[PDB]
Amino acid sequence: SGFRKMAFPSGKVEGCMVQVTCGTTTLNGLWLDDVVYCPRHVICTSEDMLNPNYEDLLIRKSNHNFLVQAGNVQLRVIGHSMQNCVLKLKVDTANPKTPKYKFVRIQPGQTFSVLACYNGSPSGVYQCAMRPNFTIKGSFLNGSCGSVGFNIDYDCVSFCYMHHMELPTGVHAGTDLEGNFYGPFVDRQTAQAAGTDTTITVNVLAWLYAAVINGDRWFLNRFTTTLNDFNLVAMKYNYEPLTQDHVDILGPLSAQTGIAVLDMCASLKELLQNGMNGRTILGSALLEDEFTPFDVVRQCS
Amino acid sequence: SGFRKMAFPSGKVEGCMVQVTCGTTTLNGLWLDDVVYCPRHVICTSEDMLNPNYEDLLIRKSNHNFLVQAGNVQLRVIGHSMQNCVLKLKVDTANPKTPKYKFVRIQPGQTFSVLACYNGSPSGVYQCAMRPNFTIKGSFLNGSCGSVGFNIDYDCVSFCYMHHMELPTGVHAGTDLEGNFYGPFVDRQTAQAAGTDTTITVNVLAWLYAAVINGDRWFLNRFTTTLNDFNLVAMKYNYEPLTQDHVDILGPLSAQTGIAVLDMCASLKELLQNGMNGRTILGSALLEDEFTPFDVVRQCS
Ligand SMILES: Cc1ccc(NC(=O)c2ccc(CN3CCNCC3)cc2)cc1Nc1nc(-c2cccnc2)cs1
Ligand SMILES: Cc1ccc(NC(=O)c2ccc(CN3CCNCC3)cc2)cc1Nc1nc(-c2cccnc2)cs1
Repeated sequence: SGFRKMAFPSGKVEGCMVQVTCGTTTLNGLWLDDVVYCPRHVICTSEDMLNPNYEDLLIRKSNHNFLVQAGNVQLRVIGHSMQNCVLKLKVDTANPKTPKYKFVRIQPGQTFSVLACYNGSPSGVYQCAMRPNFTIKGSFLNGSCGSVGFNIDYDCVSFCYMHHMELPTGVHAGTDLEGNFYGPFVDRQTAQAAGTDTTITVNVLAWLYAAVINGDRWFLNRFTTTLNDFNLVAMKYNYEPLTQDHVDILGPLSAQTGIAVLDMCASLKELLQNGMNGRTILGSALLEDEFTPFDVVRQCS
Repeated sequence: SGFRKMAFPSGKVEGCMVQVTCGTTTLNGLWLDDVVYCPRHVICTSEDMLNPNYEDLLIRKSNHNFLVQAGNVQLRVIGHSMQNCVLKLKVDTANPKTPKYKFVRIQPGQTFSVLACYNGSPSGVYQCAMRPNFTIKGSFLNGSCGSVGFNIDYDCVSFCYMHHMELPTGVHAGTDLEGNFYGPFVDRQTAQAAGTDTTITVNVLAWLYAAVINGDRWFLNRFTTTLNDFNLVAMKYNYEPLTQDHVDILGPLSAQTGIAVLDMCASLKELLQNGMNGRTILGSALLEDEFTPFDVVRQCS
């Protein structure tokens, strides 16, 4: 019983975190086999952030300009190349702790664990969702760039996020591990801002099922709605549309609790229209949308 | 910016988790140097849980009755002893991954990370507080016994919790790593139940400071209260009394924000008496009490 914001165990990623320094800029890199991945803005100078040309900046670098430190051992850089917004630093030593891994781009609405790192040293681990507007509501301070987000399936780490920047509202933007940004963001100084966000409906329903599995039932009712009628209400409250695929994905949770998806949707409609009347669900006074159906199944009975 | 339920990186603990099997019962153990620690109820049988005498049950065991598996390697048990409610299984191999460690009993109101494990395999990591009533609101399923809670200071793991049981309300009870229970709980079948709980006032204030550091200011006001007058309000809302030591511990956060502790207390009084009027603080619609002042400083600017 119980339900927590639960991250994947971070050890397999800890053994990959290194420190990358160029000039006076230090940030984190990810060391897999004989390659270190890090944000390309490590090669930026103070008089470069407006309109930097990264191709020029990298042409002017040599391998010896990159100082890479794995704990107490300096790694010798023997090649450097750019891939989109990340840098690939080839080193003369393959990481003996390289896990089985994949580079996998996630969808908005999906969740992942973040290993926050500073100076190549892991500091904390937490669970994040990719928002519909392609930002993440992370917890990051200066120096955290290069920290990664990941999921773990059996023994295999699927890296999905590398941290690059903080937007003016305090949310975070980054790339996949091929260097391609999530969302309409760039690694330079502009007026860029997070666009409008929405609530991830399928996740809210998943979390209401978690609540029922954990004995929170007060929001249940005898009503069922239609998918069309539910989605009219979702639009009004800035919720994403619910699709039949979503209904299908909630099938296992529906069967375990005996509550049809469209029955649970009638509960969500009432919560949206009436509020909670001073009650809580799984310890929250708001409808939580950063747990996927998979997250609920993995964690709950 | 941002503020998350952040756990310590779990790798140093992952390398200590093993599986302990006695008869048909499997649970988790903690392998440090040449000793494996696990809950003594692994030696219970179905016809024992009412009034078990653990001293008799252990006298009737041999080393070969304990099957200990570290990943894919079976460890040979060469000694067994009881210490309070844990078992110490001496094995013929010292764990090469033993971190620097301490066994440290925590106070109610303090926080720690939990590495939830099944069959000796780590499954997830989350952050917990020890409640004033000596329970924890964990996330645990059958098979999770022996999972541990810990903090990490520099390179040193301070183990503070081993999981033993789930109470009827779905909260969790366990021991320190010397086998001594937190709270008035026993490792046998009784009508035992969590006592009444309270809200951890100093942590709520710490979290209001986190909110101010992160730009949430709407709950601030021009008023200051006295410590005595605040505590009259705390009692009415089932909050713990605020002491001068608490005020002192909040000193750094008070200085960073420029908000006197007794000034922030006037905000908390108003939130308790009036509610939030549909607003949120750090993404929550309720006053969060599972972040210590240390947690806020560690995570925030
Ligand atoms: C997207 C991006 C582009 C370029 C840069 N780099 C710079 O602007 C930069 C780089 C170098 C310098 C020169 N030196 C200044 C003194 N320190 C050493 C470097 C000055 C400025 C940083 C970023 N990203 C950043 N992320 C953060 C950040 C803060 C908090 C949480 N998450 C990310 C701050 S700057
Ligand atoms: C405190 C305590 C005392 C004794 C026991 N053990 C038993 O009651 C027990 C032990 C052995 C057996 C016999 N066999 C039954 C079939 N499986 C193999 C064992 C039957 C019952 C367990 C516990 N603790 C438990 N924790 C949980 C639990 C569930 C969910 C989350 N966290 C803890 C379930 S039982």
